Amino acid sequence: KLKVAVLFGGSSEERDVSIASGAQVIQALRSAGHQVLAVDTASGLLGAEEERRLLASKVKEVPPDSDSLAIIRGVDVFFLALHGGTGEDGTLQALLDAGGFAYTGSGHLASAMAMDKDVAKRLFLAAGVETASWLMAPASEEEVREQLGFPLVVKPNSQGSTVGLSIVHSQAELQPAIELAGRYGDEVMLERFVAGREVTVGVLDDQALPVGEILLGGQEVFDYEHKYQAGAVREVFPADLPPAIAAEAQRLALKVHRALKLSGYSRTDFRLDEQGRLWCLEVNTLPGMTATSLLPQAAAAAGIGFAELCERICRLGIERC
Amino acid sequence: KLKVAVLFGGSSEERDVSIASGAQVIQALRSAGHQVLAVDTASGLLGAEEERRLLASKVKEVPPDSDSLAILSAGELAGVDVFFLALHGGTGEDGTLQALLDAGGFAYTGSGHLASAMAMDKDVAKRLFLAAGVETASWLMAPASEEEVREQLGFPLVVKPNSQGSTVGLSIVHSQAELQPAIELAGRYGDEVMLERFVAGREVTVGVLDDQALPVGEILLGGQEVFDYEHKYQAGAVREVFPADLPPAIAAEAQRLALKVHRALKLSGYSRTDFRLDEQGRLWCLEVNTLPGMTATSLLPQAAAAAGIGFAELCERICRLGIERC
Ligand SMILES: Nc1ncnc2c1ncn2[C@@H]1O[C@H](COP(=O)(O)OP(=O)(O)OP(=O)(O)O)[C@@H](O)[C@H]1O
Ligand SMILES: Nc1ncnc2c1ncn2[C@@H]1O[C@H](COP(=O)(O)OP(=O)(O)OP(=O)(O)O)[C@@H](O)[C@H]1O
Ligand SMILES: [Mg+2]
Ligand SMILES: [Mg+2]
Ligand SMILES: [Mg+2]
Ligand SMILES: [Mg+2]
Repeated sequence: KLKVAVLFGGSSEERDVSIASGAQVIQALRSAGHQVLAVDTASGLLGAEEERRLLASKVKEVPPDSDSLAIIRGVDVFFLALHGGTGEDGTLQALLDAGGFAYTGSGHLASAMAMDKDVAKRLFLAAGVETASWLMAPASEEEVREQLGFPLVVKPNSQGSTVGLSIVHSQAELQPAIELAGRYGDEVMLERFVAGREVTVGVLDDQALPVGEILLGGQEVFDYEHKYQAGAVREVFPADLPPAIAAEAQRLALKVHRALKLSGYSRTDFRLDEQGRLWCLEVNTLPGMTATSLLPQAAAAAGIGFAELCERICRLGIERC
Repeated sequence: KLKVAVLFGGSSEERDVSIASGAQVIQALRSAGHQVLAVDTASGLLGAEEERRLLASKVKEVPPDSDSLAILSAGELAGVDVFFLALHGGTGEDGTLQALLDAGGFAYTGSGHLASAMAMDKDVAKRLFLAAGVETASWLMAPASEEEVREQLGFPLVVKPNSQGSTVGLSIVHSQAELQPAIELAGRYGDEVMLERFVAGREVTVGVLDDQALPVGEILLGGQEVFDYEHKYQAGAVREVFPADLPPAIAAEAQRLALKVHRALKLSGYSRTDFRLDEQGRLWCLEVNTLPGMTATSLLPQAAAAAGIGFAELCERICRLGIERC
């Protein structure tokens, strides 16, 4: 049995998602007989009552934002149940490196690269993984019409949970979308919109897990509400895909994981067009672990229960560090 | 005037180079009237006496041995406007220290966490070079089989650590039998090892200061295959010519490519990009350095001087670019 500190919370716009991931991981690791310290990185160690309260606090319909978030802003292994910001972009990983601490997920370079959607997409192309055309703001509206056209997606280069993201259907929607994305980070991506199906591939310990599909119905994007509200969307693992397409999504996800030098586990997101082509959006080094999240379902479809998933992640981190 | 803490020394194999860079920066910023604190990151804050002692230490012909290397906000540092990072290699240059400073809310010089980590990873940097339209020699990462090496790289080839500086750990391999000993050597100096095609020809370098290229420099190697630790840091060991005696279109192309590299890796403040110019006139980008040497024999200060920028002014400008970024 291990002594695990589960770090969660943080000060990114994914703080509420992180609280929920942390609460599931804490409960699972305790159920497997480990000693677990619950650490909200915004405040410190929690006692049993505060910790029972956080296990009951479900993600809300909008992310923490504006003034509310501004106000907030012997262990064998640190389980990083953070998402976004310094917890995911390599900053915390470097700090733990410097202190000689073992932790879960990817190292500091890998985490920084995966968080920079632009850089990651250059690396996807270098690894033979197809990805949609993109520009970084500022781009003249002339350059946008010339290279991407509409519809397109505007998104922060380094968010999660669909924070700051808009579909832009015409020139008049473009500036407001860029302004919105710029409230959530310093770089902003404009990316060709890929119509089609929403697919995702988890990786654990350099093996692909069963592909999952998110059934969006009429929605163009998979948004914060549908990601985290129980029952909001049907998510199917293994996805109802032709075997060759599912195999190709798994092959591509492992190529991405290796190209970015990731460790432990990851989750890669794709859009699948009606012509059968997969377009890689991004990869996540600290994917969500909430009760609605995608990676636990991929693991369960592989025959890996949630406590075992958490334990295996811990051991992979110890082995790496 | 600024209050600057110059961080130097460290624990990488480039420690002696960093002591010399830090001594240069300290004296230059003092000439310009700033208040300068000298911090050896391996020990702590230095006094006037040990400044003279430690800082006068000269780079030797060989780097420190493994055994010797294995051997902020506090008091005086209150009110520091910027940390001038006079470190080279290791955690000082690979993004680790930059992330620590980010977490503490401190301003510092050079590039940020991601940019520094990428530029240090020679492999990743070269993938980005190609993505930006910057030519770079073919490479494999160890292990590579005899067939892979023979088919894709050929001999001679270069073996080097993926993340060193100062030509530490690097060998020219002339035949298959030399390959394993070179990989083992490079693996004493980091975790990944690159096998890169050898580019015969001339040795060229381009400094960048805040999104402008500086005059190109050439290092005249004589018969030597590579520019090594001894010849980098012993005064007058090689001639270094700024501006280089190159056809102007070749020098202009080297500057264009260096700026593309600097922008592609999201660097800030300054950098120095190294190229080999092959015998057919084509430039091959080796790497970019986010914390290039600043010693009295170093390349970046000479490129700045050729641009009309004295060393104290260069150091001040770097401080202000770091403060602006942070
Ligand atoms: N180019 C695109 N084409 C179509 N849909 C897109 C595109 N980019 C993003 N989306 C939609 O927006 C959602 C979020 O985008 P993306 O995965 O890039 O960002 P994220 O906020 O980092 O996601 P996560 O919550 O997985 O961290 C996607 O799941 C998809 O529904
Ligand atoms: N592929 C190559 N072909 C020819 N010479 C090479 C090649 N790679 C490296 N060299 C030689 O080795 C030297 C050091 O290589 P490189 O610049 O890649 O490493 P470094 O140790 O990071 O250097 P620096 O001291 O600039 O940090 C070069 O200046 C060059 O003389
Ligand atoms: Mg994401
Ligand atoms: Mg996603
Ligand atoms: Mg170098
Ligand atoms: Mg070099």
